[PDB]
Amino acid sequence: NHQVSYFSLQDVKLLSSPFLQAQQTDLHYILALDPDRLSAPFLREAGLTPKAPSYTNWENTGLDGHIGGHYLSALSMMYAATGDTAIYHRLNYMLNELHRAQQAVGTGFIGGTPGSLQLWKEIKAGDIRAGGFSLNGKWVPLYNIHKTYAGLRDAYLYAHSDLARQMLIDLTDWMIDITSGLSDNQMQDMLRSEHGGLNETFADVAEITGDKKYLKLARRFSHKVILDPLIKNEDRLNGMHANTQIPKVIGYKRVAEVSKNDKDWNHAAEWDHAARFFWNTVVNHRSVCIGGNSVREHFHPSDNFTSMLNDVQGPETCNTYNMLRLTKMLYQNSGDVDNSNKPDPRYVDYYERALYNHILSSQEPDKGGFVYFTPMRPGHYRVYSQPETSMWCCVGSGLENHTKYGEFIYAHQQDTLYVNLFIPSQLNWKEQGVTLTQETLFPDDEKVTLRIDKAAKKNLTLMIRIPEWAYEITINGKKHTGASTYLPIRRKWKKGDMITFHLPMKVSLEQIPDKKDYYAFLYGPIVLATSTGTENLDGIYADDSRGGHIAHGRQTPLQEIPMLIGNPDSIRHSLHKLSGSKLAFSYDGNVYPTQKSKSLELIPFFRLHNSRYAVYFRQASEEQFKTIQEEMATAERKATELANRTVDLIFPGEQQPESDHSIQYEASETGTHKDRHFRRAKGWFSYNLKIKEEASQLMITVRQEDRNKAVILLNNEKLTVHPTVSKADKDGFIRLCYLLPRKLKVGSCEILFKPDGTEWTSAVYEVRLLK
Amino acid sequence: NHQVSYFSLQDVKLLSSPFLQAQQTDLHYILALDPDRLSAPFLREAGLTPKAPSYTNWENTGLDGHIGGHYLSALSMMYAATGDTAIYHRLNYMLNELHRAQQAVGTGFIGGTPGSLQLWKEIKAGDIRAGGFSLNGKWVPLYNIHKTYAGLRDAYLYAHSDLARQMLIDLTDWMIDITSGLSDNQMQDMLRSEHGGLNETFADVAEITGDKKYLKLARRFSHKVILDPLIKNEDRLNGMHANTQIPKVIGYKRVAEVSKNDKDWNHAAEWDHAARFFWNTVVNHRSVCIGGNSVREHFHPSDNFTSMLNDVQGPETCNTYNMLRLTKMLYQNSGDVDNSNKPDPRYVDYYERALYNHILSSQEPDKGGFVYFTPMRPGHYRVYSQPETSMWCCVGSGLENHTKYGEFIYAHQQDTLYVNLFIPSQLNWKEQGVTLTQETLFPDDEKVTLRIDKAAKKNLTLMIRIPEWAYEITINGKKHLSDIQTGASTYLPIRRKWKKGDMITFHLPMKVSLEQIPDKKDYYAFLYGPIVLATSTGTENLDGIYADDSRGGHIAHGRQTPLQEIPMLIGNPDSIRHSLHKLSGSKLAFSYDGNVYPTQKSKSLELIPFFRLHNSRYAVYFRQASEEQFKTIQEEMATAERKATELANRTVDLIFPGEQQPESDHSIQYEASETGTHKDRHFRRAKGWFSYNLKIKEEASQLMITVRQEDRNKAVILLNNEKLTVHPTVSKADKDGFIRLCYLLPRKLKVGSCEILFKPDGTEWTSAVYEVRLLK
Ligand SMILES: *[C@@H]1[C@@H](N)[C@@H](CO)[C@H](O)[C@H]1O
Ligand SMILES: OC[C@H]1[C@H](O)[C@@H](O)[C@H]2N[C@@H]12
Ligand SMILES: [Zn+2]
Ligand SMILES: [Zn+2]
Repeated sequence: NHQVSYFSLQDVKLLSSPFLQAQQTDLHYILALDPDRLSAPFLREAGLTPKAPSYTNWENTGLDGHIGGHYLSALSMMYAATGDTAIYHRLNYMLNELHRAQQAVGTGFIGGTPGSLQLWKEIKAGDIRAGGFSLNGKWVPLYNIHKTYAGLRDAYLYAHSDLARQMLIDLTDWMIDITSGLSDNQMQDMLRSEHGGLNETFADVAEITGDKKYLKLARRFSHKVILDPLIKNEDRLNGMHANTQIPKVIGYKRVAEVSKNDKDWNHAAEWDHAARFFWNTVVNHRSVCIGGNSVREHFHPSDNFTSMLNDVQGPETCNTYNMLRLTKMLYQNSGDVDNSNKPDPRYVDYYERALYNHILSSQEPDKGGFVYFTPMRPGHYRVYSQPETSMWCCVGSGLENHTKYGEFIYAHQQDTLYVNLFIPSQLNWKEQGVTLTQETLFPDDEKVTLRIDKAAKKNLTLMIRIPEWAYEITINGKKHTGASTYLPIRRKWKKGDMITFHLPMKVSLEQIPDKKDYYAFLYGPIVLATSTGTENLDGIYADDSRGGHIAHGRQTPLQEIPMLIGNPDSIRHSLHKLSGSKLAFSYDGNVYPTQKSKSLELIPFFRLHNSRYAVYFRQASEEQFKTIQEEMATAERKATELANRTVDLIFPGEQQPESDHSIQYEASETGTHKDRHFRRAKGWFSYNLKIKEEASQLMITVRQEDRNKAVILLNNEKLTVHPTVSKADKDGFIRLCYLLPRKLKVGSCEILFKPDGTEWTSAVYEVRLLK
Repeated sequence: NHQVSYFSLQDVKLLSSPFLQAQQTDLHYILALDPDRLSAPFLREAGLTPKAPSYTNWENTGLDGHIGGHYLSALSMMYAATGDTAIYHRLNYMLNELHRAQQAVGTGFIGGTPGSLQLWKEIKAGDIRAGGFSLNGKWVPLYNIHKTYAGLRDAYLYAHSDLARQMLIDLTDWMIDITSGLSDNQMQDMLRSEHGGLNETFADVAEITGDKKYLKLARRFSHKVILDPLIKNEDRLNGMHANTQIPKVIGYKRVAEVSKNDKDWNHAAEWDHAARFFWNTVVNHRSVCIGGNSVREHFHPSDNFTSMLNDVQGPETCNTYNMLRLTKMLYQNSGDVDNSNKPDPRYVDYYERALYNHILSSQEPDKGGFVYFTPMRPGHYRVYSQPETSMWCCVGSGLENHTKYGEFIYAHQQDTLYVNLFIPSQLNWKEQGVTLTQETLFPDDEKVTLRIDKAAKKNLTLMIRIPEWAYEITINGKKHLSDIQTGASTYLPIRRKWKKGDMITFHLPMKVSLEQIPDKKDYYAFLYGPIVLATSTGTENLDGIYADDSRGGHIAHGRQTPLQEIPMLIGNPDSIRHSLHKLSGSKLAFSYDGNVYPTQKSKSLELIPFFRLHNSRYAVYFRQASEEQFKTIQEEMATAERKATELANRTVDLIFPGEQQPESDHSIQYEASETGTHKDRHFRRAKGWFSYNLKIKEEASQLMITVRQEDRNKAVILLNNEKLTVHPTVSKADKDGFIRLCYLLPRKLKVGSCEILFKPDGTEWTSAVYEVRLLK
């Protein structure tokens, strides 16, 4: 049939490696969560009495119920991988509690969003008030319920719960009823609010049941404004919130898989193609070396990574989790597209890069804790979640990440096995009566062995992946380019057979994709990093506060971080492998400033924890050293000085900064000009500024040619002091700097913008509070 | 300072090669033109008495003066390359005649457009009536005068005429005065009419004079509706006339070069970036293997090359000429963008591909004659211009093309020479006291030798381009292996104290590749190294292969061959690729020794370089099929494609409303009319009326009009003012909603001309008409 299939997690057992460690640490974190707290939002909205308070953080500020969704997925997948009894009891319990909630309402509805029944009543009637991250005064409710749809799906598919299947079908039938009276225009209006991968889950329900009404529902939930450009090979992603988009694209691809033999619809190949193009543009133009994307959750321009190297909010972990889910889908049928009937190993090159360097790095391996933002800025650190405090999106996906490292190691195609990832594992290839063990100390050693533990004397082809970054193969003791490919080995495999091969690894120096003067060291597919200090690791284990996912500690000026001096080729050659069982390197070349520790020590980024770090280093030629150092010593130092005086910061029109500052508005809009986001209002808009130290100054950014004006109120007191207008920057933005008449005291403070004798407010692009 | 510079044409002498042949053939064609005929439009509009009638064709049907513009450029550049005295005398004469015209009016105006003074008076006052290809009833006058601006610039920069400089400044100052009373809105409205690269030329005048007012004028003449998407990495080019857009983008890039140190404007990198993105999208998504783009002069969708493989109007030559000018600009500062101080050789990969396969193929090498359209349809031919008859845009650019093959062979950067094209040449590198000779029989042999003929004992780096499609070199007998640095295109540095008598030998390994049509339909062309190969498929019905002066004589109107009669490659692409084998002899020649249908009874299919294939029908792209799918593919081609060919071979005349050249060729008139696109097809309609003259070479029985089915607006049809009242036979609607109305005429239209006029039939608009076809 040529169909490539994936193994279930039951049939791929992880052996001793960093991936098994990560699985076991995640198991401990999953088991630390209290199911009564995660179920509490659901019971409340069903009119039942909760057994415990919900979690705080996002679980009581509008996204109540989203972690419960992920919890079902993570439980279900971890159960499939491990067979853990404690997990089993938790999953059974959680499913039954949500079942009680579903019975109490009796329509199929399950949800945690505060005032859910009121919300979905409004929507069914055609009262749809959508913003980018809001629907009828609620925080991304469609995104929220998607995690339940996905959770119940996963409980059926991975854990074999018939109860979950029935719960999922009732919940999907419920949404058919909610949307039965809405036009396509109304649907697409509603889908302007972030809605996760609802279209994926509804396509999943179509495959599970075999009923095309769910496939009709999936297409109605496919957001057209994103899809239509991607069909025509157009990247319009600049300025967009990135994690919003990737689950839609997963969705479009899934609709195409499940619609492959629908006679009444002929748009499958188009939707498939659109997803392939999306993957192409994000991976090859918008991704850093660790495999992630986005800055402050948003796609910056692909010709300008300045913000990637300057902002502490580097790639979000959810985005990579989702990019890997998309990768898995695209690889599966990649042979059908090019008509080779052979899947494309370049998808695996990316899978490996992102899994080893971003997913594996995003969990603290001993204590546990999940990362939201991984700064690519040289010399900052990343913040970890804690079980009871942190209810972020990146916790949710974090719980899922480490359950399923077995999922992409192999793939099967009739009589053919693809050996894709070099991860110690035992495979049960039941369809050919084969058991197989892969052993390797990779990435700390080059050798891989594949032992046939059991076989039924049938002719089978092992397709061994030969990566870009890597041909002698020893079969049964018998000894026997430059492109992602596969080496076929066909034998009547019997018990005791042994395939030995080596993966040659080299140092590369990989430039930031827009070709600015920044480079990271890699060894094979492993991103290396240096530890730059352990000072001011503020909130490294997060509390439950809004914005506790961000690394808010002191910003170090870039001139204090090691800068690589010379030509890239000699820089690359000056990194030297140290001896020992683990990957470790020293950079022994020209550096600025002087290194007191003699030389720079680099290790795999996935092992660098509880520390500030550089992955990308600033580079400078000897010719350009003077002017580069002047820029870093003056302009960059002052920008760091500004950040270290900053007490609070809001980016209007960016959903999480606004959500974190308790955005309220009346008759308001958001948008983009010159790659910066803004909000404005005909009515008003407001935030709560959170003030850890006393503040002397407020600093508002507008465009100079915007002739609309704004009154500013601070706790209802009108600010009448005249701003110090700065010179307009290249793109037409000016800062208004207001010396406040009294200091804002430690605590909270409302800032409100309403129009000053014009229709709109000024479009505000930044709100910053300074000492 | 690590800036890359180009050599002047005076310092790069072409040696014996196909490029020198092409230069010398173009010289003969340039000298065949009568300067009194080319100057006649200019003298007329100045109120002077011409010494001869203007040329016919486009020189008396609205674009009068456009070839005179190009003539100045071609003369100037050919003078620089050759030092030919006859060229010098022609240029001097032409400049003086246009100077007399400029003096007679005395405002700075020089132009050939009929009623020029009246036109520019209207425009200065703010009476602007712009269409896509018209301004105040005149055919692309801004495009026309651009050729004069460019011609005078070239006479200064290449030939060192101070008179041309002064004429250029007066003409630019004249346009400052014309546009001094117009708002930005009015400018941008006027720029909806095709205007060539006026913004480029005005930026050129800014650099020549050093006065920023010309740079301000250049930005005012930059069309924003095209620029603004390109700044944001958005390709919206589908449906657009392609040669209209590329000179604007050249313009935007040139404004960025000349604005590099302007403190009062900070948009240079944006405009530079927009041009780089444009180059990227056209080359990597919209270009065929010969390096060209467009079908019927327009950008089709990049996921659908069906029209590229069906239509006799393949890539236009002007587009590649212009793409190569943009390439040269982008390569020059490419090292500054990535801050490597090393220019990007992938620009050269394209330059080579387009130069060898499109530009070099577009001139008949012995007789002369320039090509307008190069069909990628399997089994058609291309039409050549003739000196006295053909005044097309592609003649104008054609005259320029072959003057300047010396321009991109090398580049220099202080102590570094880039050896980019493998073209026999003698280089005068005055800046390092070096004379150098490149000798090679490439593409017919792999060996290149570089001889140092003169040097001043300085350490200098020769950067030898190593193309994608291609490491042992030899300096003075001694062989020197270096590591194969990458599969990708790169430069090999060789640094010595070069002295007289030194010799660098290297080889360029060439392989057969099989390049698929970019949308991945089952069509492939053979290449050997960067050379596109082709097979000759016959010499039947080469109608108008040397064009007369008629409207539409640029198109290859001969009988279309059914695709089933053309060789189809049978088997998997890998085996197809391996089955092409090099024949012996000094010249590139191949036989395809694999499976072909229809079958070859006598000899294998013979493939040669497309640039040597002339006076013949050809295939570059072949249809491909597996052995499993062979039967059903042949059955499909024997019905549907055959019938489409049968229709075309019955066709006596054809018009595509809303496409500028078909309409212009059929004498478009209208009142209260609009054009536009639906489902990738162009249309015109009117509240007043619109009309054409149908040209009828043989007697015609039938008229066939295409509309959308759901358009409820209707049209009366008049043929020479007699109303056509016969009922059309309505065809079934195709997939995109289009129906053909087929009218059996009551009498045959006789051989000659005939007006067709559409006015509304009891509705506000006419029906939107997408095709008008006259059949026997
Ligand atoms: C040919 C010619 N008609 C010119 C002006 O309209 C166009 O640019 C080219 O396509
Ligand atoms: O809005 C819900 C999620 C979003 O997908 C991600 O970027 C983070 N903001 C949360
Ligand atoms: Zn997240
Ligand atoms: Zn042309």
